[PDB]
Amino acid sequence: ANMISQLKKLSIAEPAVAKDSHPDVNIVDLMRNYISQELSKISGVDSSLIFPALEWTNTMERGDLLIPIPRLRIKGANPKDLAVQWAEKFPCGDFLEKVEANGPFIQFFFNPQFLAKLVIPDILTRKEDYGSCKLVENKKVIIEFSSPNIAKPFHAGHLRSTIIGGFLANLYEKLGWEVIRMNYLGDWGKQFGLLAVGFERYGNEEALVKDPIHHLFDVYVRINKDIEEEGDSIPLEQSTNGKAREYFKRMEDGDEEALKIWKRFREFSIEKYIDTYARLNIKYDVYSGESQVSKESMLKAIDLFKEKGLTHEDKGAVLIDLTKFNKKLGKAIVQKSDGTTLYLTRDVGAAMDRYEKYHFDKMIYVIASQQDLHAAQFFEILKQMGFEWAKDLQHVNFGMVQGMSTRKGTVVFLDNILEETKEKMHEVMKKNENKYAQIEHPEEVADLVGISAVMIQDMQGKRINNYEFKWERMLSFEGDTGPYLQYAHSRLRSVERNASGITQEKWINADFSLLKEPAAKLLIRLLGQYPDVLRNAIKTHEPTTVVTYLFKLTHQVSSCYDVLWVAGQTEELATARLALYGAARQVLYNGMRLLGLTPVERM
Ligand SMILES: NC(=[NH2+])NCCC[C@H](N)C(=O)O
Repeated sequence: ANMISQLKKLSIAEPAVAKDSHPDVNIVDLMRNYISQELSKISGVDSSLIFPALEWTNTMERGDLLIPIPRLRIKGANPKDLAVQWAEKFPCGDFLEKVEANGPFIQFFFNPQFLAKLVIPDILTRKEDYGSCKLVENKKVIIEFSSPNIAKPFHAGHLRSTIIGGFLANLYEKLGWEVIRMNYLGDWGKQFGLLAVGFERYGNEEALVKDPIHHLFDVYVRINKDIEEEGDSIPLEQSTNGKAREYFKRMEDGDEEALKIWKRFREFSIEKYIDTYARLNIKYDVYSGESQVSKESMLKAIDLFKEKGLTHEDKGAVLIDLTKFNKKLGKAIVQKSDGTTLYLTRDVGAAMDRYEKYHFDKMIYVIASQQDLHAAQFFEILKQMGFEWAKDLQHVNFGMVQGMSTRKGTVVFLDNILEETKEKMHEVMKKNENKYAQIEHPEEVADLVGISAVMIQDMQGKRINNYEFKWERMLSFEGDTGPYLQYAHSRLRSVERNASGITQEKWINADFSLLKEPAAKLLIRLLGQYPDVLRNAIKTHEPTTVVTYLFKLTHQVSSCYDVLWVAGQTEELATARLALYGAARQVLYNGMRLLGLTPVERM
C-alpha cells in the first residue's frame, strides 16, 4: 500500500509473491520474490526452494543476498559451473545492480537507486512503524520476565531477564503479535509469614510506603538474625520460626488480617516497581505471581497427576519420572513429605491458570539458564497432563552477568539502586568528557544514557553467554557502547536541523539519483535491511543481531558525514542527503526503542 504503490508509479511489474513474504513492508522480501522467480526460470528449481535458500552476506562487499547453490540440491550439477552460468544469463533488469559467481555461491547485488526510490520514501512515511510487519494475524503471546522475589535480592539474573524480556515484548509487537507482558513475582511461601512476623517486630508502617522494596528487605534480614540466635532450647511456638509458620497459616484460611498486611506488602511493592520499570521503558500488563495461582488449578493439577499415572512416592514425597520421555530430565518432585506444594508445582498450576485466562497461542518464559531443568520439567509435565498448549510454551534462557555485584558487601540487591549507581557513574563519566556535554539537563541525560549503556552491553553477545559487567568499558563513549549510540542519534538528529512537516515532505520527493556516492549506496542498502533484521531476531530471540545492525548503521552514517555534506550545497543535493540522514536517524531511533532504550532528543 506504499512500496507496491511506488512500484505502480515507477511502472514496474511486481514479482510473484511467495506465501508469507511481505514485499510491501520489507524491500528484501520484494527482492527475494524477484530473485526466486527469475532464478527459478533459468534453473529447474521451483522458487519455493530458492526463496528460503537466499541468505544474508557476511559483508556488503559480497552482495546483499546470496545462495549456496548446493543447498538447492540439484542432481548431478557442478555448483561452481552453475553459479558462473546463472550469474551470466540472469536478468538484473531494474532490480539488481549485478549478479556474481564466487565458487559454489551466486551473489546478488540490489539496485541502489531502485532501493532509494522505495526505501527512503517508505521510512520517512511510516516513520516509527518502518521495521514493522504483520507476519502474524490474531496471535497472542504471554512474555513473563524479570520476576523478582519480594524482600529478597533483585540480582543480576532478574536484571538480565528484565532486559531481554522487555525487548522480546517490543519485538513481538512490531511483528504483529498481541503481547501480554507478565511479571511473575516471587511473593508467597513460608518466607512471607516470617516476613509478616518480622514487619510486626521491626517494621514501620511509614517506611513501608516510603520505600516498600528496601524497607521490607531490611526487615527480612533482621527477622532472620533472630531465627538464628534462637533455634535451640527456646519454646518452638513463641520462637520466631514458630510465629512464621503460624502467621503463614493464612493460605489455608483467609483474611484474619493475615492477608490485609500481606496484600499491602505486595501492592505497595508493585506500585514502586512500576515507576522503576518505567525507566527501562517497561509497563507490565499483569503483575502475576506464585501467590496468584488459583486454588482450583493447583488442586486440579495434583489431581490430573494421578489421573494420568505419572506420580510415584519416594521417602514420602510425590515425584514424576520424566526419564522415559527424556533421560536428560529426571524424577521431578511435585509434592514433598509434609504434603505441601513446590516451586515447580506452582509453575504447572500458573500455566493452567494463564491458559484458561488468556488462551494464548504462545507463552514465553525469560528465565536464567540456571533454571533450564526446572522449565524443561514443568514443560514435560504439562505435556503428560494432556494439555495440548504445552507445546506452545518456550523457555528463552541466558547466561549470567558477572562481577556486577558492586555492593561492596554482597550481590546487587535493589533494582532501583542499580539504575541509580549507573546514573551516578555515568554522570561523573559525562563530567570527564568536556567534549560531549553542554547539556542543560545532565542528570536526566545521565540516567537515559546510563541505562542505554547497561542494556547494550547486556545484549551485545548471545543470550546464553556469560558476560563481564565492566563499568569502565560500558559507560565510555568510545567503542560500540550504549553512550556511542546515544551521541550518534543526537548528531543525526541535529543534522536533520529541524524538519518541518512540509520539509520531511520534500525529502520524500528529493532527487535520490544525486545519492551516487558509494558511502551513500551502502547506507541505503543498510536502511532497507531493518525489517529483515527484526524478522530474523524473533526467529532467534537474540537481540545481538539488532545491536550489531545499529552499530553498522551509525558507522556508515559516520562515513557519510565525511563526504555527503549538507551545508553550502545546492538545494537539490542538500535535500537528497538530508532525506537519507533523516531516514537513517528514523531507523536508528526505531532500533534503539525496540531494544528498550530512550533516545536522547532533548538536551
Ligand atoms: N515462572 C517462573 N518460574 N518465572 C521465573 C521466576 C524466577 C524467581 N522469582 C527467581 O527469583 O528465581
